[PDB]
Amino acid sequence: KPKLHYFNARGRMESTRWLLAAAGVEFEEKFIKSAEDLDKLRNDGYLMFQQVPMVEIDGMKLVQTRAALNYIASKYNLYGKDIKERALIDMYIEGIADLGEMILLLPVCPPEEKDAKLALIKEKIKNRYFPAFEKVLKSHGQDYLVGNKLSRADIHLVELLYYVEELDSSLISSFPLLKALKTRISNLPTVKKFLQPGSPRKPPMDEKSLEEARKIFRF
Amino acid sequence: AEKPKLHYFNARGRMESTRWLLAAAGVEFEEKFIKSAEDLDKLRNDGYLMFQQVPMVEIDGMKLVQTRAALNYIASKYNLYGKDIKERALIDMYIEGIADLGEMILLLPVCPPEEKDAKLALIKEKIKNRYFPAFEKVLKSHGQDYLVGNKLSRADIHLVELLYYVEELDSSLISSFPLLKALKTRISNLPTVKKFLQPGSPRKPPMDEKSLEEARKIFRF
Ligand SMILES: CCCCCCSC[C@H](NC(=O)CC[C@H]([NH3+])C(=O)O)C(=O)NCC(=O)O
Ligand SMILES: CCCCCCSC[C@H](NC(=O)CC[C@H]([NH3+])C(=O)O)C(=O)NCC(=O)O
Repeated sequence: KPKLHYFNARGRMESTRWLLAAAGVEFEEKFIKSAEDLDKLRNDGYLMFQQVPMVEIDGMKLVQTRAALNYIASKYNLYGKDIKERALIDMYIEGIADLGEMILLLPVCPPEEKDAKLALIKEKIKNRYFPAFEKVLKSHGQDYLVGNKLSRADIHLVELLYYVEELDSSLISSFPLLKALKTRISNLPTVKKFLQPGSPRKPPMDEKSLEEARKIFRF
Repeated sequence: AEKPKLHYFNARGRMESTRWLLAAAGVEFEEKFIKSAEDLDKLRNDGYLMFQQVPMVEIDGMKLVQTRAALNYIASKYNLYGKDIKERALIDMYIEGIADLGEMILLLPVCPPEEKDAKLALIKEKIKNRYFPAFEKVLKSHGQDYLVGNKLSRADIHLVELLYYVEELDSSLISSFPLLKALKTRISNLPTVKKFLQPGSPRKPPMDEKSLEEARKIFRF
């Protein structure tokens, strides 16, 4: 089983949980609880840049979110059929990571900047990101973003649509193709299982979880 | 068919690593320099930019926005992305650390002036204690001239571009890392990289206040 090293929170590990579960791959997590837990990994030389996420997979200790995502994606045939398809995939999911990063760090945003940061995020969802991905689906009329077959791009976009719904459920309302994609992807047997109660899917970060973050990661 | 065409302002910014990679692969490219917010809006109105931003690289009939999307395509196309998926994973792990450090150094100029000195000091601490030792450890683990697969890869190129920027920041930082210095020298001596480092190539200067002001105006920040 791949083994995911992170704390018990979404943070930078959640896109990897979604991808493994989507690919039908059982994984184990080793939850970090304290700074001491983190220091153990560093001391044991598990972490190339002293940071998590780290995924143990196939005798590698893969730190850096994208390094394990790319490797999981190629291994399980979710990175398209050739390097041109991979280029479209990487362009789509990097815009996804961009929006994703804004939402991810919103909890950590200095309190006097939170209002403006939220407003910006909602503005970009509506005017920049959602229109870009609706354009894609409209262009080809197909069920999947790339190559008319399931890829990473679909899973990462659907994960983002959940986080967008938690922010403001109206934001997707003018984007019918994005809504239909969320439904279709959420009904694929693996994703459906991941979305059910009691899965390893993680909740939004609350105040307690955030305080655990500051103690583990020393910030 | 056609040369790749790089769409960016006339500065390092987020395009310089791609400039580095293409010239290392021995690939001739054209640049189209955005000079104004009006230039950028024409790209947008024209439909050239998926998320209304640059870098954009026109290659092999695609208009690739997102730095990593064109870099990954270029690395794979010219056999600078390892020989298999496990090599690509060591490569990606390495270059993402490079990218995290590169980002810190890139955005340095846009820091509030009362934050600048502590940020500079954090950056230099991370170089000495986090990043340089990690890459020195890699070279020493195998003793080979390249980071991955004993064959030139994009990881050597991105790392050595990054060595050049740390040298501009503080030339002593690298001084306790002999294998990194050796790498810089060997990679700089590859025919293609040597030509790129010579006067008059596409290689871009450090960004001055004048260029940052052009950035503020063009990208509206
Ligand atoms: C809601 C915020 C989520 C929790 C904190 C951020 S993730 C933990 C942090 N890890 C990273 O920043 C890794 C970044 C790296 N670019 C990646 O994508 O893996 C860390 O180990 N920090 C310890 C350190 O840098 O020393
Ligand atoms: C210290 C100053 C450094 C200047 C760097 C700005 S790069 C220009 C900026 N582009 C991006 O942020 C693209 C980010 C994307 N993640 C990528 O890697 O390509 C842009 O088009 N912005 C316009 C927009 O987002 O509307």
